[PDB]
Amino acid sequence: SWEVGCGAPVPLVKCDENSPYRTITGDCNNRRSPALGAANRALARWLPAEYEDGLALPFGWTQRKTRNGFRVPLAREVSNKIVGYLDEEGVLDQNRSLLFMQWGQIVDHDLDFAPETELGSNEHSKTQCEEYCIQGDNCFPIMFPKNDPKLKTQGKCMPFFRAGFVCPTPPYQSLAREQINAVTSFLDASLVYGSEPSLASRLRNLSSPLGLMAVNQEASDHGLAYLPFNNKKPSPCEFINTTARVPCFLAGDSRASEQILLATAHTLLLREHNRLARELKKLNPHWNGEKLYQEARKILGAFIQIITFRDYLPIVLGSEMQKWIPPYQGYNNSVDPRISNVFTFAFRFGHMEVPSTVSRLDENYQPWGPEAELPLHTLFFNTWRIIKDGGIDPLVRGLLAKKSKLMNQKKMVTSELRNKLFQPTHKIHGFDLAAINLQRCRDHGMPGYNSWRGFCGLSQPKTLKGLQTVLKNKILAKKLMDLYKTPDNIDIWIGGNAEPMVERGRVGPLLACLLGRQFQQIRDGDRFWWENPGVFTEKQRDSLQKMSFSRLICDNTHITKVPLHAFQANNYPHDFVDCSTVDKLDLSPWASREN
Ligand code: HEM
Ligand SMILES: *[C@@H]1O[C@H](CO)[C@@H](O[C@@H]2O[C@H](CO)[C@@H](O)[C@H](O)[C@H]2NC(C)=O)[C@H](O)[C@H]1NC(C)=O
Ligand SMILES: *[C@@H]1O[C@H](CO)[C@@H](O)[C@H](O)[C@H]1NC(C)=O
Ligand SMILES: *[C@@H]1O[C@H](CO)[C@@H](O)[C@H](O)[C@H]1NC(C)=O
Ligand SMILES: *[C@@H]1O[C@H](CO)[C@@H](O)[C@H](O)[C@H]1NC(C)=O
Ligand SMILES: [Ca+2]
Repeated sequence: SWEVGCGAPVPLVKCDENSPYRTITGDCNNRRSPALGAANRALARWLPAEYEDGLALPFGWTQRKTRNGFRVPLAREVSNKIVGYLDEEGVLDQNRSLLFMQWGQIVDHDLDFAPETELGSNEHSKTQCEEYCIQGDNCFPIMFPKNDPKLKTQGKCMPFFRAGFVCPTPPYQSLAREQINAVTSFLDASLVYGSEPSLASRLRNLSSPLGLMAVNQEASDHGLAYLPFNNKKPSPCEFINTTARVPCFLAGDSRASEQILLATAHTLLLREHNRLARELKKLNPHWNGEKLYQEARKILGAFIQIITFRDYLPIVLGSEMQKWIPPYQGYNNSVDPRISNVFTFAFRFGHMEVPSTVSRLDENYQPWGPEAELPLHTLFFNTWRIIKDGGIDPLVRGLLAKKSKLMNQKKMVTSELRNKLFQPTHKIHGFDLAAINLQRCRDHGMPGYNSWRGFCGLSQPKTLKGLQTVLKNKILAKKLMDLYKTPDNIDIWIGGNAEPMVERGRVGPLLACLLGRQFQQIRDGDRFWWENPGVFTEKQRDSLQKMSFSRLICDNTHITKVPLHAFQANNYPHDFVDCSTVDKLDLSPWASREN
C-alpha cells in the first residue's frame, strides 16, 4: 500500500505519447509512468532518509541529540578545519582546462535544482532569521564556532533556510520529508529552454517565424546576441553595481547569472539555438516556427548529451567509466531516470575545482586590459562585466587557456567560495559554500559516509587506521576523526570528496559509483536519448557526432583560435589551431522534402 499520492502540486500530466519532441516538463517520456523524471517532483531516494526525529528534523537541530552517539560538528567548523586553505599558489589542475569545471556546472543545472522554502517573502520573520540567528521552522542557521574570524565582522551565524519539500509549503507530516527537483531529470537542455511552460514561452521569440529564442534588445556583443534581461526587480545583479544598473539575465534556469562564466556558457547555448534555427529555415523554408524551434531544441539537447558522455564523463570517472557506464544498449523503460537526492551532493565535487580568479584574454591569449584578472568573489551575480566590459569573448578565451583548480586533500575549497560567497538578500560577500553544503546534506536527511560506502559495495572504516587507509592520508583522517568521532557520521559531501582520485579521473571510488550509477540511469531511462534509434536518423547521428565544444565557440563567438581538445589543459599557442581546422555540424541530413 504505497503511501504514494502526496501531494497534488503540479497538474499531473497531459500526453501526446507519440510526439517525436520532448515535453518542456519531462512528462510523457516514460509511457507507463508518465510523470517519471518530470520537473517539480520529489528527488528520488536510493536509501531511506536519515533525520533526527526519523521524519523531518535535520541532524544537528537539537543540541543534546546525537548522531550514532556523537554530536554532529558545526558545518562552519568542518569548513574551517578541513576544507579551507590560504595559499592559492600551486593549486591548478595541469591537465584540465577551466571549461572542465564550467561544463560540470552546466550539466548539474540541467539535471537538478532543489529550491529553498519561499515563505520568507511577504514577511520579515525571514529577515529576523538573519538578524537574530534564531532556529525554527525552515530557519536552520549556520552558527560560527569560537575563534572564527567572522565573529569580528559578521555576527554569530550565516542565515540558512531549509530546502522546499513535496506536500509543499505545509510543514508536516506523513512519510519522511522529500525535497523537490524543480528541473527535468533528463539531460535535455532544460537550462536553456526552461522546465515549466510559463518560462519556456517567455524565453521564446513568438513574434518570429524562425522559431528563435528571445534575445537582449538593449545590448549586443559586436552584433551577437546576449540573453534577455529580467524585467522584474530587485534582481540582485542590479544591486552589485548601482551605477551600471545591469539586471540579471533571464534563462531556462534561474541560476544562470549566479556567476559570470555560467552566464557566459548560457549565452553560447542560446546563440547556438538561434544559429541552428536560422540555418534550418534556409534548408527548409516550408517549416513553421514551432517546427523550427523544436528541431533546433532537439539538436542542442543532443549536443549537451554527446559532449557530456563522450568528452566530460570519461575524464571525471577515468578508469571507473566502463564499470558503471557500459556501451549503450538502447532505451529501457524499466529504469528510473529520476535524479537522486544523493546525486545533488555528489555532483558538488565541482566546488573543489573552482579557482580563485577568472581572466579575460585578448586575441594573442594575453591579459586583456589593466583589470584582466578578477577575483571570483566579485563575479557572483555580475552581468555588468559582460555588458559594459568586453562581452563574452575575453572570458571564453580564459575558459580554454586557463585551468581548473585541482581537488587537493590539503586545499579543498578556495576562500572566494568558502568566505566570500554572495547570496542575494542581505548585503554581503560573506557566506561559506562548504558550510552551506554540509548543512544542506543534513537538511536533506542524507545518510552518512559509511552507508554510502556500503551502498557502493565499498569497505566501511570504523577506526582511525581504517579511515587513513581509505583516504590514503593520515592527517586528513585524524582531523576528520577529531570532528566527527566516527566515520559513520561524516557528511557525504565531504567524505566522498576527501577520497583519493581514481586513475585518469577527478573523483574517488565512492563518488565514481554514485555519479556513474546516476548518469547510466539518465541515459538508459530516457526515451529521447540521442542514440536511441529513431529519435534521429543514422545520417543525423553521423553528423551529430562531429560536434565539439571548439566548434560551438567558433560558430557563436568572434574567436578563431581554439584547441582540438577543449577539456584538457591547453597552452597557447602550441595546442591551438584555427576554426577552419575544426569539423562543422553538417545539417544536410535535416533537409526534408514534403513534395
Ligand atoms: C550539483 C550542484 C549543486 C546542488 C544542485 C541542487 O540544488 O540540487 C550546487 C549548488 C550550489 C549552490 C546552492 C547551495 C545550497 O543552498 O545548498 C550554490 C549557491 C552554488 C554556487 C556555485 N557553484 Fe554549485 N552546485 C552543484 C554543482 C557544481 C559544480 C559541478 C561540477 C560546479 C563546478 C559548481 C560551481 C559553482 C560556482 C562557481 C563559481 C558557484 C558560485 N557547482 N552551487
Ligand atoms: C560599476 O560599473 C561601471 C560601469 O561599467 C564601472 O565604470 C566603468 O569602468 C571604466 C572606468 O571606470 C570605464 O571604461 C567605463 O566607462 C566606466 N563607466 C563609468 C560610468 O564609470 C565601474 O568601475 C563599476 N564600479 C564598481 C565598483 O563595480
Ligand atoms: C590528459 O588527459 C587525457 C584524458 O583526457 C589523457 O588522454 C592525456 O594523456 C592527459 N595528458 C597528460 C599529459 O597526461
Ligand atoms: C524576434 O525576432 C524578430 C524577427 O526576426 C526580431 O525583429 C525581434 O527583435 C526578435 N525579438 C526578440 C525579443 O528577440
Ligand atoms: C531494464 O532494466 C531493469 C532494471 O535495471 C532490468 O530488470 C532489465 O533487465 C533491463 N533490461 C535490459 C534489456 O537490460
Ligand atoms: Ca533537464
